[PDB]
Amino acid sequence: NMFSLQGKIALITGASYGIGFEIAKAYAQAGATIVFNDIKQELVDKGLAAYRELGIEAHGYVCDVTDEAGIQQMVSQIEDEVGAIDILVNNAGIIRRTPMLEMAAEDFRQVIDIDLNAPFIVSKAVLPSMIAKGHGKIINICSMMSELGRETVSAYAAAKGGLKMLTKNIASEFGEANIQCNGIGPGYIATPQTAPLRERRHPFDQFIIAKTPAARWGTTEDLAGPAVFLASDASNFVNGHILYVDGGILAYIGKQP
Amino acid sequence: NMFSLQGKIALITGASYGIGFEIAKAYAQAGATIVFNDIKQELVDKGLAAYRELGIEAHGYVCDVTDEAGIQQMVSQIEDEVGAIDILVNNAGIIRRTPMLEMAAEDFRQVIDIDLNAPFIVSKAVLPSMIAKGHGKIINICSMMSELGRETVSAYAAAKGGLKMLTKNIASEFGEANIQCNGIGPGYIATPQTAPLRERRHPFDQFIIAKTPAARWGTTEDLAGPAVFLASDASNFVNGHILYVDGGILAYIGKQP
Amino acid sequence: NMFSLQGKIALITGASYGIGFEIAKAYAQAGATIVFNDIKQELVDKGLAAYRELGIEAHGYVCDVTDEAGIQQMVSQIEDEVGAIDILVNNAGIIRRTPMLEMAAEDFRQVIDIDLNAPFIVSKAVLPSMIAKGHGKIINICSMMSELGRETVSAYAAAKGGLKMLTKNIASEFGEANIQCNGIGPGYIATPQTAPLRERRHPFDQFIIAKTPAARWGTTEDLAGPAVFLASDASNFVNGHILYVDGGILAYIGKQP
Amino acid sequence: NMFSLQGKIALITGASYGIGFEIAKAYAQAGATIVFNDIKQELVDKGLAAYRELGIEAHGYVCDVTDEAGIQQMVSQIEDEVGAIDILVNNAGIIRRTPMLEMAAEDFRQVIDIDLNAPFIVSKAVLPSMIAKGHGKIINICSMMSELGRETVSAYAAAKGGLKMLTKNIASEFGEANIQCNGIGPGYIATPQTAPLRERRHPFDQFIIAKTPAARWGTTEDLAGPAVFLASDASNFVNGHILYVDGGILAYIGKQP
Repeated sequence: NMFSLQGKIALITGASYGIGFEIAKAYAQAGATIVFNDIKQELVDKGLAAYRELGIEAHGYVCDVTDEAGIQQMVSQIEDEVGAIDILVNNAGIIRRTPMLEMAAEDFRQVIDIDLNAPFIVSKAVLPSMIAKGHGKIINICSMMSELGRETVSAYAAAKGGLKMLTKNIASEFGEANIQCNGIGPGYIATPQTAPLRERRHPFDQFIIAKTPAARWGTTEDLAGPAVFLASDASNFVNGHILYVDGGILAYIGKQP
Repeated sequence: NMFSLQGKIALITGASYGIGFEIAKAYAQAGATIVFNDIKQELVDKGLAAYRELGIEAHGYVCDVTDEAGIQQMVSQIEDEVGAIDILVNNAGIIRRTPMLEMAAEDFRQVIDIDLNAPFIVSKAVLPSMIAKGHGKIINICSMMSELGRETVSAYAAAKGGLKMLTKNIASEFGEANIQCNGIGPGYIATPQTAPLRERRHPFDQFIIAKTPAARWGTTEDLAGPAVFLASDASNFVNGHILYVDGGILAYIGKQP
Repeated sequence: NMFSLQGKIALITGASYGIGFEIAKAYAQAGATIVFNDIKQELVDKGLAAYRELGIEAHGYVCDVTDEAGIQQMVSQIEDEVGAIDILVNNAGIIRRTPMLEMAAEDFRQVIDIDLNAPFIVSKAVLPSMIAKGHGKIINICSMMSELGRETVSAYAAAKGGLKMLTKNIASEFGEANIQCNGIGPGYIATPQTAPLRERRHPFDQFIIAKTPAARWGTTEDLAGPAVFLASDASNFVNGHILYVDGGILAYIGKQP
Repeated sequence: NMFSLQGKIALITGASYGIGFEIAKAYAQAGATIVFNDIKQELVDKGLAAYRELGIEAHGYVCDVTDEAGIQQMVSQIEDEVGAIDILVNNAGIIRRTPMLEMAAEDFRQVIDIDLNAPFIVSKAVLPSMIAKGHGKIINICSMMSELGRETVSAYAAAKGGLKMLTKNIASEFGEANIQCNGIGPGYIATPQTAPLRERRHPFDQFIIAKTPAARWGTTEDLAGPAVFLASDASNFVNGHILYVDGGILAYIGKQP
């Protein structure tokens, strides 16, 4: 009922694989029509194949999220071919891990441009049709780094701190037009790329368990409920809110000896 | 599916009427078995009648939430008659509006005892069985006053600020036993008791609209999705988190002239 | 100049020893007249002797901070003997470390009463004269536990979370009368009572260093500047603010392997 | 004593006029040697003249804060001519007020580049010498918009939200080298540019008073104490902290009718 996404169209940026692709799966299972983009045709093609393998009829487009003219054209095409976008998930992103004193300004700027400026560009592009149709959701994928810092991730933390405030600002500016803009802030989600950090007692695995009241890594399934919730009519009075999905990390001082 | 409360038993304290009764309705619609208490039989009886009128078979008990011995006995009885409690919503509360310099220490203490100490008492009472059965949810009804102050509500703000940290602490301490403890923080919810403040352009109504990006008062239905979400298996990696349901108030500096 | 406390009278509750006594030293060095209380004459007497040994002419009174009638009488006596109180530091407190399921409600309530209700009582008692004289400062000693939870400190975290909101509320309610109410939130301060936790590489010492960007325990001298700052005319537009003095703990995700 | 800046060199970016120039005045009065930059010689020249008129011997350089190569050269020159920089205040900034749907991506990007990327560039440039000499302060001028959103200031809020996390990250990454990186977050500071908004009862003036417990606009003098505090040895264990100087705005739900 209120948690259903039946009839709704969702654009999840960068959802050819990874967390975005998993959110798309959940959205599809909730009844949503799936639209996504990536920066090259090869990724879009492989993504579409992967969606087909799961029985999901997705719609994939090649576009750089930092390219405003391109994104505007993409949204127009989506409107022609699928329909007006009800839900935007700004998921596309990069991370760099570089000691700040060693990080080239060009690289800092790139992280900011993809992770902060691009969500503005894509939000701006989808908003007119959301406003016109009378309801819209914009969900920004934030981070623990929207709240806490760490050596080597200065650009990423700056971007994610910014993305948190862009969320609150979009909520503020467009709330009156029945737009709800919120964040999802994943904790440590176990993915194949970090499998060596969990090989059997691993120091890093221990660090994560000790930081986490839930005493485990998160999963992509852990993000499905929170993501569908924020995309659904069940959260229509949740606005400008960052929903952290972290097993309690941000609530806990940590497991001490 | 993941948002279903089928088979789950929920204790909502003070749910003979008001916001708690509305949360119970939503929980019942989601499949939950409803249990509640209030401080006198007259309220419990009327509450049960109201639940019956809606086709809800609730279970009502007379207990003061500040009475630990009583609450322990109540929980034991609920276990006998209904089953082990899967979900606790600490909803029972009072508000006093008194200028701080005019507030008797006894009255400040009463607000704290009902709104802060009692949620500890009831949480403590339900936790052993949640831990033993392998999953539990504790949802504390917080407030805008968990974050922001106002003249005349010093005791209430102190209590709700405390309740926010009790939430984070329970999450921290019991997370490893698969307990998720979270908060719901309603904004301004329109109820019959504040109907005169919305009579037609009303100054107070204008103050609320100007503070709120959504440009409206909240409803009890606005709380149903957030409450079911936090009670459900869909939020199993959300822990120690206060979910504000306020149309964006806490995100917004306000509508200026 | 603006950081001077010359001519100002400061009441620091519980300052017969410990962090409060160290704050009093700093205040004395900044020019303040020192007033304090404790619950028994023996502590007040020893405190006064310790102040005299440092060349500080303090004024000590026997009063339980939870005893409103007593505190009202104490404040009246201070006004007679020293002058109207310009600065209140709510420092008196207890900590209990008890697993929540093992904590008697009486003990939870005691922590709340001393650490949360009493700062209200003492604030209420000093405010009329601050308002009448045209300026006042109230500084509440908060904690990392005003933000983060941990196993065994549920009552303390609830109290300190509450104290943070009492701070914001007093700021809100009395700001217009030129009262500034703010918090100081110490991190891990090294004191003789925790000397065994730093004996030489100690696991706990390592846990603290790893949590702290500054890579050290805090000192009481670390709190002197922040405390004098908030007591001084240099912070007259800082209000409702918790100033954390923690070497960066609350800003940092932690040192990972 | 601990609040003194005697012997210390402070770079305040953009301090040819405005809030930065006022912070520089306070720093000079506290004993600091003043260094500043601006983007054109005309501003640097006029700034230096204004400093001379007050008896302050400042050192002015022409540099764009977004120009990394230029900033690196400027810092090297400052080291030659004045000495190693002890304190950096990232003050240079712009604000644009544009409805988000009407804001060109180039303009959004410019706000981000000056207000977020540039503080990274300048921080990076001063850090090696701070680390080598054994102590440094970096103070980032944040905003109410580091926490709250408003229509028309999406780029500015995104930048200031980012700047808050850059602060916490620098604190995290460089804390161990005795760098303290903190924020100052001014509220509504009355400046000549907003004089029409205070002409006599003005609607906007009323909006500000109603939002502010202190019941007044802030002044630049209100920022002097907080700024000197964070630049001084009195705040050596304050790190990763945003010090809001707002008369209580962020603590208060607002004055209701």
